[PDB]
Amino acid sequence: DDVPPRIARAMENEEYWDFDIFELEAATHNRPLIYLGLKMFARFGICEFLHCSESTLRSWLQIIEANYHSSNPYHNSTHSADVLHATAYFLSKERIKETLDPIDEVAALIAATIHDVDHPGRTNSFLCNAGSELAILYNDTAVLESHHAALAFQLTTGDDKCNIFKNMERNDYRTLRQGIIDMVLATEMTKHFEHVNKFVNSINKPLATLEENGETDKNQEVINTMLRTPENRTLIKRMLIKCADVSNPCRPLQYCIEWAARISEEYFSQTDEEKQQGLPVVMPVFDRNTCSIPKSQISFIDYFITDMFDAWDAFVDLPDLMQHLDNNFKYWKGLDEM
Ligand SMILES: CC(C)Cn1c(=O)n(C)c(=O)c2nc[nH]c21
Ligand SMILES: [Mg+2]
Ligand SMILES: [Zn+2]
Repeated sequence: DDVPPRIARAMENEEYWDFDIFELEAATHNRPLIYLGLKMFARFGICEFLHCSESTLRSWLQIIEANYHSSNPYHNSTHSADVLHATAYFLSKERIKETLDPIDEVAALIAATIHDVDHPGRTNSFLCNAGSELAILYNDTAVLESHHAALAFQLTTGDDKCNIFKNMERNDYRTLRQGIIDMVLATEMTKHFEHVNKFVNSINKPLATLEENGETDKNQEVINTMLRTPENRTLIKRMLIKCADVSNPCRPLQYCIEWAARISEEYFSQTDEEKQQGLPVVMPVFDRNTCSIPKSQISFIDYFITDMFDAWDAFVDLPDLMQHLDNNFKYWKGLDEM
């Protein structure tokens, strides 16, 4: 409701892919998540679905945001707000609206918001090599992701004023909780190819086969019937959050560059600490004294981004993202100059 002018302007056209997330960051003084969250959640009528107070929502968003470390160059609440923005953009797509149920939407927007809560700016392999308490707690398995999901629920249901799930019927909540957990866990990168390949084999290939029969009468019905099964909506949701999570390369050039600087600095920090403690260095390439950020981005894009967005774009139709990805890939290439 009552929001300072500058912040109101910063939340300009959050519906467009081109969005100045850094101006929101500055305007909100490192509190972009509560502002974009409230607006996004309202535009999607989430409390009206969970039966919560716009006041209980604020308390929730506030506690989740506070548990994102501002000190992290990359994994701070701004990254979360950015992922939330990409998620809403995807949910707003015809293909997605025509495939997911409102409860999947709720799961996605919430998953995006909490997916990295309390991230320490270190990778899972680092926590394991160090014997960090979280690594011991989670038996060196999907350490951070399990933690984001768990801590999130502990903060939410641990206080009546934060519990945006308080007024839900056990069954509905139970299903929403499982969906949220599934999406957060799906962000662990070691499972990257498993998730993308399943999406390609169960969504893109079968759909191309049906779309060969043209776009006639019952044809479409057969298509919509197949895409809406619980199994497929799950694979679609996993793909959606994964793509929102690493969508930086598909953003306007200025933003793309900033995101690359932030994540790189976070990785360099870790490398300096690993060698300092004599711990095994996991990202030998990510050393601030040896690593070329543009070349690293190129490799990153070729390895994870290209094929994954290829598949996502074929299913949802995202020319804007693909054009940005091409332009940015060319920029990093153009910076060679040598
Ligand atoms: C290898 C990948 C899982 C981690 N990773 C990376 O290496 N670079 C360079 C990124 O920009 C990036 N953004 C998210 N994850 C990233
Ligand atoms: Mg994560
Ligand atoms: Zn993330």
